[PDB]
Amino acid sequence: ATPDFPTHFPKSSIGIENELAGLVVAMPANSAQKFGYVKSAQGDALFMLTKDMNQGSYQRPPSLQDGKNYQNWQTHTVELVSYPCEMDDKAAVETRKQAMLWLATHFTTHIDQSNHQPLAPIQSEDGRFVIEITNAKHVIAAGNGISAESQGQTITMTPSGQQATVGVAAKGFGTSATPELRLLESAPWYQKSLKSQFASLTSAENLDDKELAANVFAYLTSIYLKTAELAKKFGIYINEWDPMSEQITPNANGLTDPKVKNAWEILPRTKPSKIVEILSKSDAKAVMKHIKPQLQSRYSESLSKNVFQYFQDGGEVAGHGINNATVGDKHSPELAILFEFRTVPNELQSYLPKTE
Ligand SMILES: Nc1ncnc2c1ncn2[C@@H]1O[C@H](COP(=O)(O)OP(=O)(O)NP(=O)(O)O)[C@@H](O)[C@H]1O
Ligand SMILES: [Mg+2]
Ligand SMILES: [Mg+2]
Repeated sequence: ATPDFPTHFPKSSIGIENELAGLVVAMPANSAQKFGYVKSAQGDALFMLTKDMNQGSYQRPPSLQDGKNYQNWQTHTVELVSYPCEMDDKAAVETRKQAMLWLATHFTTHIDQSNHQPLAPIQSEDGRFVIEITNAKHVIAAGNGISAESQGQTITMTPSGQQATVGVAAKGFGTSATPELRLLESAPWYQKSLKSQFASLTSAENLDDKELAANVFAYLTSIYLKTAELAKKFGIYINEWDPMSEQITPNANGLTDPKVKNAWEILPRTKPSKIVEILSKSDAKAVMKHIKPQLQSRYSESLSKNVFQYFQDGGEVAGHGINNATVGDKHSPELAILFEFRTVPNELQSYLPKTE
C-alpha cells in the first residue's frame, strides 16, 4: 500500500506534480491511481507513481502475447507526485528532484529492455533510492504503448507537465508575513482591499479577533466572487443556478474542468468552509453575514445565493480538497490551506526537477 501524505508541517509546505513524457502505464479499468512509490534507502517516502491522463484502451501488441489477460485495461500517462516537505527544507526538496530524475533514467532503460512489463521494486545502483510497487497489475510501455518496440525515447519532464502545491497556516493568508504568503496573495482573484473594507463595516461590533476576521472575510469573499465570475464566464451549473437562465451558453464541464482550474492560476485546494473554524462562533457569524452583500452588489440574486449556499454547505472550489492538512505545533495543530500553481512561477522553479 502507498503511504498517505503526511498532514502536519511546522511551517509552510510544498508538494510537486510531474507528468512524464515518452511512456505510458497500462492498468485494468477502474484501478486505483497509485501503483507505487519511490523512497530514500533510509525509508523516507519521496514521491508516488500514479496514472494521470487516460490515453485510451490498452491493446497488448500481438508480438508480446504472454498468455496473460489484459482485458479492458486502460493506458494512462504517468505522473510523479511528491510527498510534501517543508518549503525551506533544502535537502528534502533536492532529494525529491534527484529521485525523480533517477527514476526517469530507470524508465528510459525499462522501456528499452523490458517494454510492456511492470516496473520491478528495485534499489538504485548508488543505493540512494528504492522503488516499492503497490499494484503489480500494470505494465510500462514506450510512447503511447501501441507498438511492441520503443523509438529509443529518453524519459523526460517539462514545465507544461509540472505543478507545485503550497500549504500555509490559514491564519497567515492576508498577513503578507512570509515570501510564500506574499506570492499567494498576488493571486489575481485575491482582493486585499476587502480587509480594510471589512474593518469599516464592523466598527460597532466587538469582535474577538478583528484582524483575523478581516483576513478570513477577504479570503472567502475573494473565492466566492471569483467562483461567481467563473460560473458566468464559463456557464457553470452551481447548485441550483442555471447559466442559461441568464442567457449564458454552458462552455465548460463544471468547476473541475481543466480550463476553469487554469483560470484561477493559483487554485485553492482546501474546502473554503474549513477556514471558519480558525475563528470564534461569534466572529465567524459576523464574517459570513457580510459576504452575501458583496456577491449581491456584483451578481444576480440567484447566482449570489447559489454560490453562497454551495460554499456554506462545504462545497469545493475544484473537486476533492486537501482538508486534513495542519501547520504549527504538533500537539495543538492549526488549519493549513493549500494552493496549486497551475503553471510553476519563477519563484518556485527551483523546487522542480529539470531534465535539461
Ligand atoms: N500538506 C501539504 N502541503 C503541501 N503540499 C501538499 C500537502 N499535501 C499534499 N500536497 C501536495 O499537493 C498535491 C496533491 O495532489 P493530490 O491530492 O494527490 O491530488 P490528485 O488526486 O493526485 N490529483 P489528480 O491528478 O486530479 O487526480 C501534490 O503535489 C502533493 O505533494
Ligand atoms: Mg495528482
Ligand atoms: Mg495538478
